[PDB]
Amino acid sequence: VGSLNCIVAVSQNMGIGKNGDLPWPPLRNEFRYFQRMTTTSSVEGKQNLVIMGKKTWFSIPEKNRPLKGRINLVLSRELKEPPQGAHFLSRSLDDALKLTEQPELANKVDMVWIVGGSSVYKEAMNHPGHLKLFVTRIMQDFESDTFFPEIDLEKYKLLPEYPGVLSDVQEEKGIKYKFEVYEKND
Ligand SMILES: NC(=O)C1=CN([C@@H]2O[C@H](COP(=O)(O)OP(=O)(O)OC[C@H]3O[C@@H](n4cnc5c(N)ncnc54)[C@H](OP(=O)(O)O)[C@@H]3O)[C@@H](O)[C@H]2O)C=CC1
Ligand SMILES: *[C][C@@]1(*)=C(*)(*)(*)(S[C@]2(*)=[C][C]=C(F)C(F)=C2(*)(*)F*)[S@@](*)(*)C2(*)(*)(*)=C1(*)(*)[C@](*)([N])=N(*)C(*)(*)([N]*)=[N@@]2(*)*
Repeated sequence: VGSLNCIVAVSQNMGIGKNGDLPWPPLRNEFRYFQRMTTTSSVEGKQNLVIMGKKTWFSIPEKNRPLKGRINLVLSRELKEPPQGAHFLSRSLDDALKLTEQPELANKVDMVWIVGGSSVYKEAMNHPGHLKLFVTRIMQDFESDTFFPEIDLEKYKLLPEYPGVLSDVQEEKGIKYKFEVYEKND
């Protein structure tokens, strides 16, 4: 198993969700970027694992579930089996990560991507180790009910560039946004 990474899109006021959807109208090229970065392996014959919470799973349009070409694992302590379409179910972040180190998965998984929501991100971000955050900055305020945890800039360094990631400002439907990558190692 290779890298651990978080990926999120976040408004200026730290917003990630509202009423079970995103705070902003759909940005196709943002979703396209998410799909590309999560799906692309850097190895041959291995797949990336995506780890998400239960509400994140059900916020994905059913036609896009499971996220194709990735191993989809959902976190929940209430569910007793993976949701229709999902692959694995785990009861904690330690267990999903322990689970990747099984003979079954260990030589099948390249990257592991945590794709939301707030509690999964907070635990990973505050756990010692090598972790990168792929953060799309949505360059305005949007009314939100679910937020991204604080990024401690003393530990996470914004990288000045990264392969396969545009640095420049983008715009779709009158909303400007920008792709960033952060890295810690502690
Ligand atoms: N802008 C973006 O990049 C993103 C946006 N979103 C949006 O954000 C909001 C969804 O986020 P949020 O409410 O934070 O929900 P989550 O996706 O984190 O789901 C929360 C549920 O997941 C289960 N859960 C979460 N963490 C764990 C864990 N570590 N171990 C076991 N179970 C866990 C619990 O379910 P149970 O109670 O069954 O134990 C909890 O009630 C939605 O609006 C969504 O559309 C989601 C991802 C990214
Ligand atoms: C979690 C998420 C988004 S929600 C979402 C993802 C995939 C999909 F096919 C959908 F239909 C959908 F609504 S969009 C997004 C993210 C994350 N975690 N990161 C980024 N950059 N973008």
